[PDB]
Amino acid sequence: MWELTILHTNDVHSRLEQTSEDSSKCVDASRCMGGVARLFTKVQQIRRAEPNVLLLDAGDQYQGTIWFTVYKGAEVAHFMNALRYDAMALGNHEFDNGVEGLIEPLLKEAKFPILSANIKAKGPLASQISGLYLPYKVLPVGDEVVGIVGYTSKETPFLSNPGTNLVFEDEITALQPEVDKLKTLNVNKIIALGHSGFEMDKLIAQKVRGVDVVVGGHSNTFLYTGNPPSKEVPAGKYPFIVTSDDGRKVPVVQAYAFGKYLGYLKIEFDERGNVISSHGNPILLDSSIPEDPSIKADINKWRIKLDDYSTQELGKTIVYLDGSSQSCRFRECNMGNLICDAMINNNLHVSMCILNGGGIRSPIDERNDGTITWENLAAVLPFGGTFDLVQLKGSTLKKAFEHSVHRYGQSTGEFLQVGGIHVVYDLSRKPGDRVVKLDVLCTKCRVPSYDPLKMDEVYKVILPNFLANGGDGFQMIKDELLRHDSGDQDINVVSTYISKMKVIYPAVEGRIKFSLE
Amino acid sequence: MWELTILHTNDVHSRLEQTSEDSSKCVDASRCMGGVARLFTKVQQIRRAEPNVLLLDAGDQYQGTIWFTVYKGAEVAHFMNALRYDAMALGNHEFDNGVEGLIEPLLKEAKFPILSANIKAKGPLASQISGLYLPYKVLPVGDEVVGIVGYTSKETPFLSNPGTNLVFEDEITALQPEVDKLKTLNVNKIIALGHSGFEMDKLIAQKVRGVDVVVGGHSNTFLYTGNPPSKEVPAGKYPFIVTSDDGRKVPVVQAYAFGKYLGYLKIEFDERGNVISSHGNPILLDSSIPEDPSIKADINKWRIKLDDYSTQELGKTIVYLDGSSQSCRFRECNMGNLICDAMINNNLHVSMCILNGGGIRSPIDERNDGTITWENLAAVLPFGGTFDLVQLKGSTLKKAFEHSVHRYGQSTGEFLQVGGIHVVYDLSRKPGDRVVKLDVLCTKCRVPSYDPLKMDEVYKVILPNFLANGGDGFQMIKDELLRHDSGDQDINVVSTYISKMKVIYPAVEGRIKFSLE
Ligand SMILES: Nc1nc(N)c2ncn([C@@H]3O[C@H](COP(=O)(O)CP(=O)(O)O)[C@@H](O)[C@H]3O)c2n1
Ligand SMILES: Nc1nc(N)c2ncn([C@@H]3O[C@H](COP(=O)(O)CP(=O)(O)O)[C@@H](O)[C@H]3O)c2n1
Ligand SMILES: [Zn+2]
Ligand SMILES: [Zn+2]
Ligand SMILES: [Zn+2]
Ligand SMILES: [Zn+2]
Repeated sequence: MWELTILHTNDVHSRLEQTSEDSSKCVDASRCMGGVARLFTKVQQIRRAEPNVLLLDAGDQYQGTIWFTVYKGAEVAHFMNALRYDAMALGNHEFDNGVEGLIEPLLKEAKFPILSANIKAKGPLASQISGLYLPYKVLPVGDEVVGIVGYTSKETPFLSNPGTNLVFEDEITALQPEVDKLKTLNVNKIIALGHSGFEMDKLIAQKVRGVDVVVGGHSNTFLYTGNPPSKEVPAGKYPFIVTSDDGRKVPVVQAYAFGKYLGYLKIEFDERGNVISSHGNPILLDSSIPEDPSIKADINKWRIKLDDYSTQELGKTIVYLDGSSQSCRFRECNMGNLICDAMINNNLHVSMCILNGGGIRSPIDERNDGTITWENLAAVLPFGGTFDLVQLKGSTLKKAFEHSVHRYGQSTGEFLQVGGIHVVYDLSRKPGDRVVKLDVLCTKCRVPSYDPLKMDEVYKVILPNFLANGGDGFQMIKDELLRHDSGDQDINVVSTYISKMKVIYPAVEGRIKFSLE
Repeated sequence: MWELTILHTNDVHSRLEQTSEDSSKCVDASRCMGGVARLFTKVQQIRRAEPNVLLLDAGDQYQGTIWFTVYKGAEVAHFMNALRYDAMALGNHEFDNGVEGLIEPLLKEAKFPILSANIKAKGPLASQISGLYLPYKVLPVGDEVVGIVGYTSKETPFLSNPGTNLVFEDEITALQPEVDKLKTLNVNKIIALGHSGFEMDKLIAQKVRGVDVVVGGHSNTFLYTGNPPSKEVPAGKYPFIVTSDDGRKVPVVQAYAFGKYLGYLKIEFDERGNVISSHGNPILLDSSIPEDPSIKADINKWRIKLDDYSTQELGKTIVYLDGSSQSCRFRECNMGNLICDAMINNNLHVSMCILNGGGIRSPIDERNDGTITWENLAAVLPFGGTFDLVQLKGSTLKKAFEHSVHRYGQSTGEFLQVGGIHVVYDLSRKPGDRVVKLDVLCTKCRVPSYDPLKMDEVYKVILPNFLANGGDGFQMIKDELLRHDSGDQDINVVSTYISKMKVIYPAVEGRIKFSLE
């Protein structure tokens, strides 16, 4: 009777300009995808056709490319406003530059509500931040109203830098009272829009009474009903139907990441706000959808300040630097090896390296005459961390390599890329006993060679400060390390190594392997 | 009744200054060995004690260090004359700089006979070279005379550059008539002094009638009776006794190489020149034997011209660069990998490398604050060849890798050191079927990885010109190659790569492996 068209995106990660098929920098414009200008054309095409439409963003617009390194969120605000988003949920990467880095660039400049019900501000901050983000928003859609209630990952204090003032409550505990409040105001059509991952989105649908639809992000999930249009493999059907505890069929959606797909769900409601049915599929923002001229011309104006990073050629590559999550979080990926070889070459003392696959966040292409610029490296290592030195026991590395594949097969970034280590896993074995072989490049030896790792011996390892501090559940490294020394800036390490090598050709050479039985 | 003390050396290879235990450049003088000054002290110590003494050299004084690169044989002559050698046999490395490079520096300036019965000069050369080298020499030792008859490897035309004018006959065919001639002149005490290897030395003793003793070289053989004094493992007892076809016990000797040992054999003869018995052992020229002051002061005068190569620091190494024959001809050695990584880095197109272990002729030490100079690299790659590019079929590389271990276990230089290749051998299998696995770094692929070698596919390989031309029995490469392009000078390739890397740490990382069963 009353149809609503929800449009949505998540984990856009500063991909304001059209990208390549792999979400890295665009070279061949004839086959490029995504970008805010192309997203605007589909959005308007839909707005003309459908009278009741909501554009919503389910978190992580911050951090990803040189755009955010330079504009620090002012670009997210300006272009999201230009596209006319109806609402947005806070994701963990909105806190990467502290609470000040979220407040000044985005919250003050955004012309649309920013939502998160489970973030409670306490102490001195509570007074300034009040009203700049809300737990919900009752938005008028035509003759009707739709309630939108936000949620952010409760893991944000560990994953980002939100500070001691913000308290991140359980998603389901904080959402139910805001939903019950919306229902008491006869707001019967209600959407849960947040950033906690597909598993938490599925629990929110199941447990939170009243929630009619769940838009979400954080897990880069791709759902699709039928034959998909690109290389992304669907995790389930679009929408993913969750039968609630109160027998209600609740649809759950996600639109992959990098602004490559525009999520699209048509929900058909009745008079009492019940969902009769729904259907849709994420729309591939490919070359067939033209970029809007007004937006593309405005992107080109903002691009001028970023071209000082695009000018300097750091080196050259005669191979595809596979810095994708589908390789780096599952197998040995040549980007992981390159970064580990630059890490080891930087300090040289130390021969071993361990790098989390989730820290490698973009590939680099070889087809632009193989050139590598600061802009390419700014997408691979956008966090600006440091490659620190740590002294570790053999049992601590064994425990780390066991953590590296404890929940293998979920696209989790804890999978380790290595240098100076030869590891062999057996996924048939139980979690905590999957490392069958682990040889390491000896230090106390005249001719280095790969000998078995000994539990009672001490080894020096160069790794990101994220891992040294316990990130990605690597609590054993933080607790059991014997020494920790702060290293150089991650981009400056790989940038120096590339200029030293001039031409690079990293390969997948058997540092990580998997056994049959 | 009449005792003769034969003293001898072989494969000295321009080690005029004292060396390290591994025969590379001397750093810690307190534990150094060999050198012409130290060799002179033992030689004179013996000459005082024994009245009937012969110092003889069984070939390969040419090529090995910066001394020969600069002085081109003038140093061999001057210092061999200073030590007062009684005779010398021509080895294949005496022909490395052509016949002119043997004539002018050495043959004309030597004050002792130079011998080789199996080299016959023909055409225009025969007239100039006549008399500058002899097939034999009847030397007066006290009241007696000893005949010395020479022999050079019949493989010299392939191993060196003696030119089309010199003909190299079979050792045994050319020696018998010169021995029979010496016997007709009642020369009953006769020594075979040559350069063909321990196997040919053993056949010369067995087959050539009349030869009482066989001094030799070419195989770097170490013989020793009892507990040896250093890291060299004896191939047999000193002397190695050969029972001849005519029931005569013939002793066979060799004194390792690099002037590290002074070979010493006491032969007790009767009145008719028959060998009653013999005994001895190679003397380790270690720190306990002092270097003669007069000679050391004369070495220091000649060293002044060589110090322009010792000044420039090319790079630095934090690992022992194992460029020894005991590793590089038997297993994967880190010097082989370094050279193959410099070869691949030079041309970069091409990802694979094959380098013969015999072409790596000296290690480099890490204890001199890790510094690497042109003098260090001049000992590893003294031949000044070129690393050429070749297009090869998969079956041609399979045949090459099968040749690499066809006669494994004889310290032959045909063993291949590789880059961009992962090879696994099974020495239990028969010669020609010992390669069980052979993966290669793919070229026609976006992300290089190690995939099985395919017989019908074509691969590009960077290898020394020695191997491209069929050297070390690699006839299949010369015959079956599809393309061959001349590359850069070998020293200039590794010298450039070291300066690019600054600090290097090559390792033994599983490019070559051996299976159990
Ligand atoms: N090196 C390093 N430094 C950090 N500060 C950092 N923060 C997050 N990551 C990685 O990001 C991965 C998750 O990425 P994702 O699944 O695409 C979700 P989200 O990060 O976009 O919210 C984690 O598993 C970490 O490996 C870090 N990696
Ligand atoms: N690269 C390259 N270029 C060449 N021109 C050359 N000539 C000889 N060799 C190597 O030297 C090895 C033999 O060395 P050896 O046993 O110590 C006897 P000898 O060479 O001193 O007479 C061979 O097996 C070859 O690999 C070459 N290697
Ligand atoms: Zn994200
Ligand atoms: Zn996230
Ligand atoms: Zn030799
Ligand atoms: Zn020789």
